[PDB]
Amino acid sequence: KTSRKVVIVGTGFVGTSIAYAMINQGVANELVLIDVNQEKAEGEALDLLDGMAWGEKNVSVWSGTYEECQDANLVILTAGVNQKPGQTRLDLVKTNATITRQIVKEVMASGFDGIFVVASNPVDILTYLTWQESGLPASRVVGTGTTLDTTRFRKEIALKLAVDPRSVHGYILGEHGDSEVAAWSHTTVGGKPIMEYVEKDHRLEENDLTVLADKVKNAAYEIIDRKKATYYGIGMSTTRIVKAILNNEQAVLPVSAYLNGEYGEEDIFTGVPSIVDENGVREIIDLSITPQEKAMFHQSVSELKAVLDTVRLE
Amino acid sequence: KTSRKVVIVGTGFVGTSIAYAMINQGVANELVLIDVNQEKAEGEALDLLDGMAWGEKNVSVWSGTYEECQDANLVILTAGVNQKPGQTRLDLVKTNATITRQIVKEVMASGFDGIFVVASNPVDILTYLTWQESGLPASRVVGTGTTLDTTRFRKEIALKLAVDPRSVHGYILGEHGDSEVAAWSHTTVGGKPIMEYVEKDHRLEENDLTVLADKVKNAAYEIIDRKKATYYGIGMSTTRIVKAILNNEQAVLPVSAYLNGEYGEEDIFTGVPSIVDENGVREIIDLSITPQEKAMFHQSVSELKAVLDTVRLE
Amino acid sequence: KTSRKVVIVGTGFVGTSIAYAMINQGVANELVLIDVNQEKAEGEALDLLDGMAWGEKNVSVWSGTYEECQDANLVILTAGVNQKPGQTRLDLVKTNATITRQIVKEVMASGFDGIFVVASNPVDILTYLTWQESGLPASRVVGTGTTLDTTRFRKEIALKLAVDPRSVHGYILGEHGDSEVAAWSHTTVGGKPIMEYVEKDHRLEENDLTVLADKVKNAAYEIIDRKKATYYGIGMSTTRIVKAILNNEQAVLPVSAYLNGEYGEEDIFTGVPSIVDENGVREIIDLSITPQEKAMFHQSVSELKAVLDTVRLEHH
Amino acid sequence: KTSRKVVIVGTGFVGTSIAYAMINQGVANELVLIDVNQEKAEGEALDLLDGMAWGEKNVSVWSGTYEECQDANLVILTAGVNQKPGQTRLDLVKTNATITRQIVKEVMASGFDGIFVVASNPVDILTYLTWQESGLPASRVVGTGTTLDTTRFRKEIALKLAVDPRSVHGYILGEHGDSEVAAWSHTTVGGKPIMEYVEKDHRLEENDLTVLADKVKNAAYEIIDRKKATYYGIGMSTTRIVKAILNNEQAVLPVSAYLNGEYGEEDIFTGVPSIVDENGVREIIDLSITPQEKAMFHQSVSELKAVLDTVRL
Ligand SMILES: NC(=O)c1ccc[n+]([C@@H]2O[C@H](COP(=O)([O-])OP(=O)(O)OC[C@H]3O[C@@H](n4cnc5c(N)ncnc54)[C@H](O)[C@@H]3O)[C@@H](O)[C@H]2O)c1
Ligand SMILES: NC(=O)c1ccc[n+]([C@@H]2O[C@H](COP(=O)([O-])OP(=O)(O)OC[C@H]3O[C@@H](n4cnc5c(N)ncnc54)[C@H](O)[C@@H]3O)[C@@H](O)[C@H]2O)c1
Ligand SMILES: NC(=O)c1ccc[n+]([C@@H]2O[C@H](COP(=O)([O-])OP(=O)(O)OC[C@H]3O[C@@H](n4cnc5c(N)ncnc54)[C@H](O)[C@@H]3O)[C@@H](O)[C@H]2O)c1
Ligand SMILES: NC(=O)c1ccc[n+]([C@@H]2O[C@H](COP(=O)([O-])OP(=O)(O)OC[C@H]3O[C@@H](n4cnc5c(N)ncnc54)[C@H](O)[C@@H]3O)[C@@H](O)[C@H]2O)c1
Ligand SMILES: O=P(O)(O)OC[C@H]1O[C@](O)(COP(=O)(O)O)[C@@H](O)[C@@H]1O
Ligand SMILES: O=P(O)(O)OC[C@H]1O[C@](O)(COP(=O)(O)O)[C@@H](O)[C@@H]1O
Repeated sequence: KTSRKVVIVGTGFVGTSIAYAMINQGVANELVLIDVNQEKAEGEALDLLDGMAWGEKNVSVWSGTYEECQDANLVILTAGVNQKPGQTRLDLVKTNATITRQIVKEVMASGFDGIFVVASNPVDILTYLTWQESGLPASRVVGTGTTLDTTRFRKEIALKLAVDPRSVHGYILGEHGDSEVAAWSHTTVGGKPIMEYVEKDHRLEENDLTVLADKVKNAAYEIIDRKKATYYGIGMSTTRIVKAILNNEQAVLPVSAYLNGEYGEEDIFTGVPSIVDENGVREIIDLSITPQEKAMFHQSVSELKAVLDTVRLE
Repeated sequence: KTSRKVVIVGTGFVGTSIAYAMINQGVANELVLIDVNQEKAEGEALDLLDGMAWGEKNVSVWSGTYEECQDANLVILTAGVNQKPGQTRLDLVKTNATITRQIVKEVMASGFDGIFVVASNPVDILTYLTWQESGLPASRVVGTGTTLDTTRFRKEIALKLAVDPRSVHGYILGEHGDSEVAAWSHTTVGGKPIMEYVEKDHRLEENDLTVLADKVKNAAYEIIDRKKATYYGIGMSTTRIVKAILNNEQAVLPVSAYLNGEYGEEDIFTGVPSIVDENGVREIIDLSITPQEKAMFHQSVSELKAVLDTVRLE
Repeated sequence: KTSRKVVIVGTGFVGTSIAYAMINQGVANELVLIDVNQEKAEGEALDLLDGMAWGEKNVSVWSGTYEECQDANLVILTAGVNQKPGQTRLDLVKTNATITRQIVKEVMASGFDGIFVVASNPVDILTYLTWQESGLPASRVVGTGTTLDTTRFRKEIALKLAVDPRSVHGYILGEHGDSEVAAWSHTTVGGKPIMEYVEKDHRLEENDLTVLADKVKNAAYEIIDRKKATYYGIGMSTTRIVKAILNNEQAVLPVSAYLNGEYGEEDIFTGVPSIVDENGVREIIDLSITPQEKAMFHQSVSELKAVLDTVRLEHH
Repeated sequence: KTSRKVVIVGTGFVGTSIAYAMINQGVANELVLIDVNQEKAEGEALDLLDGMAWGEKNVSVWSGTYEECQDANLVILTAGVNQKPGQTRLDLVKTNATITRQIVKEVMASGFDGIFVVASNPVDILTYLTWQESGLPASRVVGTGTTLDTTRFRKEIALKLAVDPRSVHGYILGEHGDSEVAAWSHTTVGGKPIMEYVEKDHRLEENDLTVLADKVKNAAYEIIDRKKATYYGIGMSTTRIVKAILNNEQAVLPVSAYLNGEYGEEDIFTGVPSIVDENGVREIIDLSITPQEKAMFHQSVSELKAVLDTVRL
């Protein structure tokens, strides 16, 4: 059986946007949608499958139970809940941590033995929990890490220099948030590193690097303020990841990888460039970032760890 | 200037789903988003452009004014209001008509000299008003017609026979509704006419054809019932039309075409197999459908004419 | 493992054209090239893999031994020899029959448990021998049948009507050659039967149908006369077949399928619309063609068996 | 008219491979094939169009005369000859130069007012001649430059590191040959510079970079040694360039761009990372390469000028 089967848990804005991006790109052969709200999951499957005759790939789409994970190649997790009046932000994390653990159990219980792709927030945390609960090797639990932040980073640079975003090569490291690292020292465009555009070409200036960096950090806020939520950007990032896994591409993507000394941190999943293939994450690419960039990464991972301890299971 | 520029007026579920489908399939090089709610339009443009680095094509996306329609290749109309508890189904058509008319006036005033793709409902009626208001040749105003019902029709057959939806060839003719015609006499799979499957192989029973036809007729209700609305099917159908035009494909699509005697009807836009190229609709394929199928088609157009008469400009 | 690996045996115009079509379409993830001419196979793999950085997919391409077939999903056969003076046109069929047969032996020896796609001519004949030698279910030995004739057929109709080839839906049935059947009774465009175009639309006339059917039958001669050989057309047909199998599309293609009564014939592989999936050919779609089209089909199959009996192995 | 028309002059292994790549990748809507041997051009048009029903896109393909260039968006030149017995390499260049100059004149005489993509070797030399003859802005004459050497350069690295070739980001600069520069200083994988792999991770040794550079420098010979000629690699490289122009991508490709100070050279077309859009080459990206690399680059551009001045108009 060469048929590729992907299960998407959670049929909200994110799950359905991922599914649609996958169908239009023709990435998988079978998409199973799972959601506590069975009617919603069915309504989505119906709608997503309607236009297939006009598509470039013949993808099967249907709503189902966890039994379907038994022979799935990979399971994408996006299921979660909203902020409820009467609960703190941490309360919410423990809630999504509980939900993610419940799902991970049902999935494993079906005899699933593929690869996990964690997209629900907070990704780094839930990725770590999925790892513990699943009992699977770290490399087979892939979080979305900083793929969205990285694509936004490239978008901003492309807009500034008027170049194809696919021609920008740089990354956003760490955990998504105020402490994410915009690794300018390791960002290039056509072979020319950003700091060369600055120092030697004088095409950009330090201030620009700061402005661009902030835009990435504030991207979710600007979007959420205008359309209530963000999901298209993440839909494409997740599909990119699934693509690299299913096609054993051995491509580099800044996903959530289990660190074991790289960047000077260990025992946590965070966003860093990594080689992705059919077995998950093969290895991390340890960039020799500047002391300022690394101190910012350390800080980023520190905050990550604080929260992780507040929910982590022994 | 080979860059293909498409403008999408209306940034709701339909317009953004068409945009997303286009981006992921890699159709068009420039997508301009326009909406009376300008903030929503920007939120969508920001979110839609965010993942372009992870895409298979470089598409520029941004929110703008009607002045962008000047050098645009084609404008997709999706704007309009939706049935509210406090109004009539005819009041709705009247409002959407007014909205579409005003929009077409702005577009034309921009200097736009391309092709119109009408996706907002009621499509056939609105397609007609866009034609009347633009002053353009009927072939330059292409409505989605029955592309959605047709891909739904093919889906149902695909599930029934366990074949590829794209390996099914037949159409839903006329106006979408309990009036639409399921052209069974001209539907084949792998060269075999449906009626051949019925009157020789006997794999299908007459009742099955009635059931499948009805599922196509209730598809939207089945979906709206579960997810408040439908948009993924139309996003793919519209993208298919846009792809055929931009690439001068000369392919057959059941879009809203101006009948001029075909099927025994005239002075009306409705869903029928048509050849689509870079100049819009070149011609209509006039299927020698059974007297029963034609009776239904006539009833579908009569209903269409009735409502239209209460809105026609002149 | 989700990595799709395909082996192409024989790196001539056809085999390399298929490889190039696959790379540019991004059909498989691993592409192994095998040829008796060791050096040629490597040279090809080198040139083919060279441009992968500018490709839309990351395909691994390399030349190897039949060992690679152990874990391959599909093995495409395109190996054979040309006409040798003093040799009969039938002697050649026997020669290629023993060549593909020997190859199938090597492949099965490696542990291969995938699907075969036979492209070397005569396709229906070699498909049969691969089935016999391989000892695999008929459904897992897929010959290109009339996919090439069918695509040419659609091209001619598309040219004549100024329509997208992908918008033409008809088939060429039987064995490629002087007896192939232009199944005009079951050919449509926009849902309209060609006969409706003729009889009711007066868009086409019976004479056109004859001229077009001959253009299909004489296509190879026409091209060979200008560029010595044909390979792009078949390259694209084989890739389509490959695409449908790996993706379990359940698509209809006129591949070489084992008949068991369909069309009134049995016990031979021949070109007919069939449902293709990840397990090869699932079932045949038996078209109720006219008696004239069926008489010609029967004729086509009869000549197929005549030659088949002069090379067929004793048992499967 | 949104239909994109491409004319390919020369229907040999290169021209036909490019057309096949474009068809399968679904680039362009009309492919016109022109060749002095009008029967061969017809035979290829027939064989190429034959499998369209099975394609991902609907591409029209036909053989024609230069009149087809009038409303063409892009014209690709692959026409040329190969060596013979006692024919100097300068003889080959001189004739392919006369052939290319004739062709361009025919194309321009047709009313053509689009972009030229020069894939016939010596590309840099012929690109310059095409530029001189046409009278079109230097930016509307795009040669394949080092796109092929660059994709080979990425392949070797990819093989060496076991990563996706599309994840490697480095370039070969100058003119193809023993003069070509393997700019290691500005090559990265996953954002990590090659020299970081050497100097810090130690995963790569100085020597390693030499072998690779040479595997790339000798790539052609190695292929011509086993299959008589090369075309699949150039077929894809050219399709990439064509796709970047037609879709106004603003992508960076090491095409043949008119230097005008960059890298310290001027009045010459050579391979350097440039930004490509619907108007051709918009600008060159002047990498700050190491003195060695720039010396090697200078060497390369110097040899090019020598030979150019012989057939230069
Ligand atoms: N990483 C990023 O860049 C990024 C960007 C945007 C959103 N997100 C995350 O995406 C997540 C999904 O929310 P959304 O935006 O898709 O809208 P959403 O909140 O409606 O999606 C949640 C869905 O999960 C389902 N669900 C909840 N609990 C369940 C359970 N126990 N089992 C099965 N299904 C259950 C709900 O019914 C709901 O449909 C959010 O938590 C958000 O933080 C991440
Ligand atoms: N043809 C089909 O098969 C099909 C299927 C489903 C829906 N539709 C139609 O497509 C249309 C899309 O709307 P929707 O479904 O996304 O609901 P929606 O509320 O999500 O989108 C409606 C958008 O139209 C915009 N709009 C309203 N008036 C406007 C004006 N005067 N100028 C500019 N923009 C304006 C609104 O701001 C809103 O964002 C609807 O009218 C719907 O009935 C068609
Ligand atoms: N079914 C169709 O529609 C269709 C159309 C065109 C061509 N074809 C067939 O495709 C086949 C391709 O042959 P070609 O055109 O590439 O000629 P070719 O000489 O270019 O390729 C033949 C290759 O087979 C290899 N070979 C021969 N014997 C071998 C063996 N025992 N093991 C491994 N390799 C060996 C040779 O080294 C040679 O490179 C032809 O036989 C032709 O009849 C089929
Ligand atoms: N850039 C690269 O990667 C690369 C690779 C190999 C060869 N080349 C060089 O570029 C050219 C590529 O052609 P090829 O390798 O396919 O060899 P080829 O013989 O297969 O193709 C050459 C074609 O040019 C045509 N031609 C010759 N003179 C012409 C004229 N006056 N008008 C129109 N057409 C004409 C011939 O008919 C022939 O079909 C060769 O001259 C070769 O030296 C470049
Ligand atoms: O810009 P280059 O170096 O020529 O390589 C282009 C490649 O860059 C990419 O954007 C990937 O770059 P990254 O490895 O940084 O993610 C691909 O989409 C594309 O194939
Ligand atoms: O022309 P239709 O009926 O709209 O369907 C178009 C389909 O026809 C195809 O060309 C397949 O035709 P066939 O089933 O006859 O082989 C597909 O490429 C495409 O999805």
